Amino acid sequence: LRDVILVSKDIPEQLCDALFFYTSHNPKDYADAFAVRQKFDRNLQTGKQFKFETVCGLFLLKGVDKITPGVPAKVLKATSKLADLEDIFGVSPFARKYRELLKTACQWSLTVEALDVRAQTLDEIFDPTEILWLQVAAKIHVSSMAMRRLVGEVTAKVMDALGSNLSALFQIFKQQIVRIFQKALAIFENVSELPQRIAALKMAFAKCARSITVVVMERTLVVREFAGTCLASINGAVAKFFEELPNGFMGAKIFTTLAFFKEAAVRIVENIPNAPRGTKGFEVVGNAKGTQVVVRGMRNDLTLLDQKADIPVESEGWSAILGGHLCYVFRSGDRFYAAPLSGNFALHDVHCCERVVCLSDGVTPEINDGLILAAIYSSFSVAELVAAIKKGEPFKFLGHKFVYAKDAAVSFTLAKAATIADVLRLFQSARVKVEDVWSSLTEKSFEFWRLAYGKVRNLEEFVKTCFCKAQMAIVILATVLGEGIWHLVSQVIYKVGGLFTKVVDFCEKYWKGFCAQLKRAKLIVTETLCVLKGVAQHCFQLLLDAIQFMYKSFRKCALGRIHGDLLFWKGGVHKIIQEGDEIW
Amino acid sequence: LRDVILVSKDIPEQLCDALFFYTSHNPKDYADAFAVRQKFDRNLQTGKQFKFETVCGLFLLKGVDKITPGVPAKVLKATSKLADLEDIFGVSPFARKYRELLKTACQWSLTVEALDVRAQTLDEIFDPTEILWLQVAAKIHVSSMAMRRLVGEVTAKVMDALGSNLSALFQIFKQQIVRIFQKALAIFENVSELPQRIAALKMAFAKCARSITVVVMERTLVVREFAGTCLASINGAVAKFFEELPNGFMGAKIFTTLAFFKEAAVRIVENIPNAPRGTKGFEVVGNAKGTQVVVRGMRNDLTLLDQKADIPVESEGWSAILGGHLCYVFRSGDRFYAAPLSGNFALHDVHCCERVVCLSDGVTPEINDGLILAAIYSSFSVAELVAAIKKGEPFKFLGHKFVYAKDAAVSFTLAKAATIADVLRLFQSARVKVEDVWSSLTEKSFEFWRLAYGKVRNLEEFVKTCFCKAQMAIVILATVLGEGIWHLVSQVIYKVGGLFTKVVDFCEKYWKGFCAQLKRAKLIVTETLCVLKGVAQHCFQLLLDAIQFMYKSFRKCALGRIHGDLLFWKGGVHKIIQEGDEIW
Repeated sequence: LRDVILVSKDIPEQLCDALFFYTSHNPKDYADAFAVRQKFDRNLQTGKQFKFETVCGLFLLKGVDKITPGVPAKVLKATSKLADLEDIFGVSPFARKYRELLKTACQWSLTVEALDVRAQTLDEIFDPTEILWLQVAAKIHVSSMAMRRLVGEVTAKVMDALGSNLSALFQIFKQQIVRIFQKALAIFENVSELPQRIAALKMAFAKCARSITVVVMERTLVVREFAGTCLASINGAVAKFFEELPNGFMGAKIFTTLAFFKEAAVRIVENIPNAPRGTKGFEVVGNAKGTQVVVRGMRNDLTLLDQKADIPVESEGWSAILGGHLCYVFRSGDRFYAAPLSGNFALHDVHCCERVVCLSDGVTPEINDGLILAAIYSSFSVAELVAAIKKGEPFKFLGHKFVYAKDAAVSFTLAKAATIADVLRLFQSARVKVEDVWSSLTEKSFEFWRLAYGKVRNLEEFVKTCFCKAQMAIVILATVLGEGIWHLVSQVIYKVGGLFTKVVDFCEKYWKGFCAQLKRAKLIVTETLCVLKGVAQHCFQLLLDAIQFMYKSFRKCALGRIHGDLLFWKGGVHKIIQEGDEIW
Repeated sequence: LRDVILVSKDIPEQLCDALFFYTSHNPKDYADAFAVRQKFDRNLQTGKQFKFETVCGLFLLKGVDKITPGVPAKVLKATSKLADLEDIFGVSPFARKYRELLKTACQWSLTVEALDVRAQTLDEIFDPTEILWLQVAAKIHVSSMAMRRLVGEVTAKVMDALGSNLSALFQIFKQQIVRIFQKALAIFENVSELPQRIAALKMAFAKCARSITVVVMERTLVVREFAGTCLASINGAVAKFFEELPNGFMGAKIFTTLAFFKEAAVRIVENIPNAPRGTKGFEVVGNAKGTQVVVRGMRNDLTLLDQKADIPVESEGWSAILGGHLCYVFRSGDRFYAAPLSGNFALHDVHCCERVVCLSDGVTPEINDGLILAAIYSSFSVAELVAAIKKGEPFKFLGHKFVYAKDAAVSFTLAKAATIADVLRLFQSARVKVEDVWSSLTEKSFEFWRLAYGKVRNLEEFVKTCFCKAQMAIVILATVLGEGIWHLVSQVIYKVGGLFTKVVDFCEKYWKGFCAQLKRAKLIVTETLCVLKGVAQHCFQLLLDAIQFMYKSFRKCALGRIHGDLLFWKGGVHKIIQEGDEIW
């Protein structure tokens, strides 16, 4: 039924507006008004005819660039006027108020004052829906004049989104906003680019049409809705003001009573409860990224370093007073780290921490061997650690700083009553075990030291406690017998009563050159004689005894007894192979 | 052509364990260990072939009910033991430790004490990997034993997840954890249901493998990971402790210093700073649901109401002291709401607010009409609105209470000096406009009052102001003349100097009866007299003149003169339509 009205691609901006202003669409905001109008714009320019719903009823429109004589229907083309269109459709109370505004376009477009006067009084003769339609119009003359109403509207939204905290920043924001909207809307300068700036400004207005949000990114306030648009230079200018601000605690920017971390603004609160008089805390304002955390208690064993660290903030941790500030501190990968705290909210500016331990009685034999144990577990160089212990200066090791002087206001001390286990407790972790591995001889005790010895192939030279010397002595004698001989002695050494006590007591006074001697030991075991041939001083009689009593079995015997392939004779235990020319 | 070992679908648990215990997979936690074992388990009941990586390197296993007699394959029948299992794969340093533990099942499984005693010392003999495999083992006797060390582990995690702040709640928690784990792991009571209790418990300890997380749901502490498992009764027990705590500000649950809202716990901080002495505020702790908000400033014009509302917290708003607490208030759908505030964080326990206005000189004529206008704008029934004013008692309109007395609690009064526009300022919203529509005659004035009159058909009766009275008399005349003949008079009324002031002044002294008489008016126009018959006195001569001046065009005074489609004869103005048995 309904008949298509033809319209020429190439109708002028004012005609297109006039045409469009017949629409009965009601816009909620700039963005949908903008969106609808460019849908309509696109429909005319693409071929097949669509529906227009107008205040005079539905119609149909066909974009027609190929205008040949052809048939005679309802047509439109650049030289048409409001009267032409009235013939097709009828009255539009809008379109008529429109090109009266068009007619008066030589009174109000005359100067900046005239233009603002028209903008501000546009509601006297227009209503909210039409003002948005004008603000989105194709005639630049008209669309750059009403868009002027929007500058203050956006300023108001930005002030609102900022908060009364932040109000001393209102003027810095309003100047930049005015400066950038002036350049964008300039009628009397940069005139060749006016159509570009107005097109760009429509998109910006679309992005800022329903809510404004202010956030902190890289220690500056950012208006999110401006980013990625021609308004972005507003952010840029504000960033320049923030970049010039002084630095402060944990790398924030400081402005009056506020501080700006990477992703959050905080208020600096003075004289906070439950702390030393003088202590400051933080109170996050506005929109702020970070982590809600659980606090397990206060600790004062940590010292805050200047280094920043890119570590995710753990959701569990402790509070601490660091540099006069209530802070969050936590543990991650065997290190201690600190972060700014606001109640239960941790910010992601993370700094390094260390734990300072005073060695009041120097590096004690117990301390020496537990540090070495901590190094072995953690794959830290034992030689490196030992070098640092010899200088007797301060040193850093696995998250701790060791110092000898009484204090630099720091308080965790080791002393002469330090257990090996006391020192291990400092570093106790997934890898660093506190379990006593030294004070008794057992097979897991043997197992630890045998593997350690694999890793640190001269660990005999660096173990200073008697217990650990005793264990390494046993390991060395297990590695000089070889496999097989050991396999057998294994089945007994852990059940020789008071053997370890034997080995400990001799390591206290005859340790020097001891291990060097063991390296030349060859076992030899006969009915009467059980000897470690080549070692004239040593502590394993008890073990040599139990060895030959266990040698009182399997008497198959040509030149002596025989476990399956080790025919122990008065030459020592031997199974051919080896050497180089058939030796005895 | 390689080991494709067979296994019988029924193989009792001890060997099923023993076989699987050849596994080479290192689990990172209980959830992994439980996963891998159950993967394996379901893989045999299939009857499909699959790879089983072990300490003895790669193998492949399948099985299916009653195995037939004779095949060249190694086969583990329903009654096969570890010996025949070492024919096949060989040596597992752990599977033997297992049968070692199984032998001793008579000594360590005798009492509660001996059971606990074997469970704390399983790491003497098994390693962390084997301990978890044991904790996931199929033989109940063993997994049930080994799971006992997990209770204390789960418990420490809960005390961590809780935090020092609620440490006075540790014992409640610990006690329900003990009570619920004892019943789950019980060996000597409820024996028939031990296989199920144990299976259910595995799922539980898989859900708490990893992290524990506390939260607040419905004003009580919840362990997330317990919910949906056999441990859930711990949550239920704790909820029961919470439902019996006193209620307190904005519907919270009070406990010592803290208040538990629906989804957040907070510390109650006393004597906050920017405040009247005695003012309290909140500080959220732990995991807390809510909304970061922007505060535009402090307001003291709101009263807090005692009634909870389920509406989204607006992200922009104000701060306010209600009930001696620092709170958040915000405007939504033309009403005011409050919410608990913690710094910048608003909780979702929204309460209703109102604004209390003292009508210090009663309902004045401007106040009467300003209220009526807001009503129309809001689609609030005028008749209902007008019944309340007549009662002269307090009443609730559009988020506002109106009272008449004077030092009642809060303070935003009206008085005889108040304009219509002062009253609209109170209700000012998207619908409620502060435009001056009454004080003079324009088309926009007329349009409003004509539409208003459409909706309120007797709005002539309720207006109290000379201005609004004058505005409605013109509406009445307009509607009694009709839409043509008014279509003509519309062209000059707005251009008759001084008319509205004459309508206002007349409505000031002769308003009684005037609209009723105006409603029976009939217009008459000839060169001699322009009149409205049946309205003796009236304020419209200066428009009767203007009508007669306009009566000067278009003449074929056939009966009498004509304009598009109408008459004006010596008897009235007419197009001849709706009436009975024709018309004179």
